Amino acid sequence: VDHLPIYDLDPKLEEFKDHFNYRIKRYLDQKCLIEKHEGGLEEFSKGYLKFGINTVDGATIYREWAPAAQEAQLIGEFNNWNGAKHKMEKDKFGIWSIKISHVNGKPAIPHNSKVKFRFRHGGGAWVDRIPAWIRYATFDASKFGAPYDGVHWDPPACERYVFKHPRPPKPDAPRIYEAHVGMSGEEPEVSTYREFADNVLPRIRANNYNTVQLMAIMEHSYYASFGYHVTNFFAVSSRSGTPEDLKYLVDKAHSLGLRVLMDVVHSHASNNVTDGLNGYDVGQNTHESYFHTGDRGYHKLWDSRLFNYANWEVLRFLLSNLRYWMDEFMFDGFRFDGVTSMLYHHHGINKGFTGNYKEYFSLDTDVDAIVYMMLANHLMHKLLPEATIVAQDVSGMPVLCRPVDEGGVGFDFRLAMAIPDRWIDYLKNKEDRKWSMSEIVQTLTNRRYTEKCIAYAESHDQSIVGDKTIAFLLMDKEMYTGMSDLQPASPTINRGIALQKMIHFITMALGGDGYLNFMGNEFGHPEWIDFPREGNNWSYDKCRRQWSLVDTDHLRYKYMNAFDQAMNALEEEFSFLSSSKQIVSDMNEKDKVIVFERGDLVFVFNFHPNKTYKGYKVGCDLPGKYRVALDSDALVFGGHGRVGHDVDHFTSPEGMPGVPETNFNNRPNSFKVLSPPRTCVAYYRVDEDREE
Ligand SMILES: OC[C@H]1O[C@H](O[C@H]2[C@H](O)[C@@H](O)[C@@H](O[C@H]3[C@H](O)[C@@H](O)[C@@H](O[C@H]4[C@H](O)[C@@H](O)[C@@H](O[C@H]5[C@H](O)[C@@H](O)[C@@H](O)O[C@@H]5CO)O[C@@H]4CO)O[C@@H]3CO)O[C@@H]2CO)[C@H](O)[C@@H](O)[C@@H]1O
Ligand SMILES: OC[C@H]1O[C@@H](O)[C@H](O)[C@@H](O)[C@@H]1O
Ligand SMILES: OC[C@H]1O[C@@H](O)[C@H](O)[C@@H](O)[C@@H]1O
Repeated sequence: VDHLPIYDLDPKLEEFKDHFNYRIKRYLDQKCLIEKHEGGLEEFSKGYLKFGINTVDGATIYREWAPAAQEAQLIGEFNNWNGAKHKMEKDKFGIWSIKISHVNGKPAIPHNSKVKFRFRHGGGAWVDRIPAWIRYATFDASKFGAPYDGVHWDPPACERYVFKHPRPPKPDAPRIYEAHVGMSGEEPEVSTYREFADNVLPRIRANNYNTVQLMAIMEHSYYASFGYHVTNFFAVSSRSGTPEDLKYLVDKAHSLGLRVLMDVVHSHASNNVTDGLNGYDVGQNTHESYFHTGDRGYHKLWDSRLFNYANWEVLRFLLSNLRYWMDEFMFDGFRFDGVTSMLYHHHGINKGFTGNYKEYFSLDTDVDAIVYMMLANHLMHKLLPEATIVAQDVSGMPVLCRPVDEGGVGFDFRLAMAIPDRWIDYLKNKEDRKWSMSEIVQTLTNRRYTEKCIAYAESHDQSIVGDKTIAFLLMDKEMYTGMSDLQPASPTINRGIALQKMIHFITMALGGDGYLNFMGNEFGHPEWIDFPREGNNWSYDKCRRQWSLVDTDHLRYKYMNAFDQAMNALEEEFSFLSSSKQIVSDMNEKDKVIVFERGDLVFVFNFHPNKTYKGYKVGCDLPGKYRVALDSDALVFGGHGRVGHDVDHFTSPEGMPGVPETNFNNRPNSFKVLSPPRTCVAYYRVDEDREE
């Protein structure tokens, strides 16, 4: 009776038909109910025009869901923090409301003034909270541990940002520049949305990225959380600027041809009771709360309150949050962070995913959370058909990244989160000689090909666990004095620069259907990321980006950046990230050489410390004439210039089409190359005919 298009793609799935039937029934029932009673998902997600503070027909309306409160008032600067004349009334659903008429022809609550939701739980003292739907919240940055104020953000026309540029088209493959605004300046301080837009966005575009993953936008009280512990879900993080400054940022990005994705954190809320959503739990039943209660509401998770995703008002909140970011700020999509935590009641904490599908589909699978994400993905692709929604999920759950209507969760891409640990282990523990070519290839190629992933050698992940950059692992403190272009570099610096290029490149080429690079790592930025904390004396010295290093001409950082720039350009030209054509023809363990085919390019990697292989035979698909497409040993990338960019490499027949016995490394043709130690070279077939 029931068959799902996902079963066609992966046979092992139908073994869990009972689990999927329930999941789909739950999703369809909830959608059906939203459609009948709320006008469908698109209309249901317009919640921010109804909750929080909105201006209508010459009046101001403020709504706040708080079923547990018995009395409620709006307090603020506008009424001198006395709500005796701004008492709200409760409807049958525990939604509090008030209509405040304009005073002197102008809105009763001035733009940029402070407000709080005032309520009492049971005959005692008033409790004052920042509205759940507030759009801006500020704090005195001079004071340590300073509480936030809810700010009514409703600029006059002359101070409302006006979008001047359209959204770029969906790229064939995302080349993502992962970024954090506060730490994006060279100065030891919290940097701004405007500085980022004006000084960093052009760097991103000059490097041929097509997407920015913008982290730490949703308001968070704890700077060192990297945005992961959200307090005010509708508020643009105020330490870096206003909501209008962020609108300027997204628009500037679009003008450079860059798509912008935002980090969406719906896996939890901060447990910060004085500033955030968690202040709305006063001990009621979960049905009248954002969150589960008892163990279910936290599971011993640090700084975390867990959503009851089955709650109607919780769905309205989160789904509207998504529309808010897309509509108001022109984002081109999102990354849902903490998806591993949402998918399972054990949040995958000490798991442990060997590949037994029972680990994915059992009573531990969170249906409430999955239904939410399906509704979210259906919504988002309807609001913006060209949207890209990335899941951050370490578990690698099947059909996470298949269309909702096929029976999947609806995400476009997963992150290949296992990749960096390979390079990290190798760089810490295994001598160059002991590096396995097959083990590298396995890490990169072991993925699901029915779904798309974004590959990266390193990101903000490794930073939050306190790991060192690939560059510093390679070169350490030598980088501070050994990066001069004026004098020849030491063997170990030469070594690091080459491997940095090779690691990034093979990860891009073999790693997946998209690429990601964290701010600074494109040019092998030294040191590491460390937020101001008591243990570093509140120093910003490692909470910044040293742009000077890549900008100064007498240093060698430029060479890694130029290579990163060219690596991305190569992908723009040849489109190999969007190609299913992937063939690893040679994994030479003795010589330390990897050879593979991705798209129309032939890649040769020599990880050997010293040996130059001359006349190295490499398999290829089409016969003809081959030239250097991209070569890491080029002088422009700080190489030795040993490989010739103009030299022809003609092909030899090797058996016949489709007969694996006669073929060379399973390939129907072959050609020869020069391969110096620690180089990576891609090759393309010169088009003949063409001209002439
Ligand atoms: O069908 C007749 C009905 O139609 C209209 O109601 C519809 C609403 O307009 C529509 O929004 C939707 O209702 C949602 C509701 O918006 C949402 O808030 C949620 O309601 C929850 C509350 O969130 C929750 O706090 C709790 O509320 C009460 C509880 O009912 C009561 O038992 C007691 O304990 O106090 C609590 C707090 O004060 O539970 C409710 C109900 O689960 O979910 C609703 C959907 O179930 O759909 C409505 C139906 O179409 C009209 O507005 C209404 O006047 C008509 O009677
Ligand atoms: O919540 C209860 C449901 O959980 C799902 O994970 C299971 O697949 C169903 O069999 C079960 O009825
Ligand atoms: O509890 C809310 C508090 O907000 C603060 O900004 C004010 O100093 C107090 O007047 C008020 O009591």
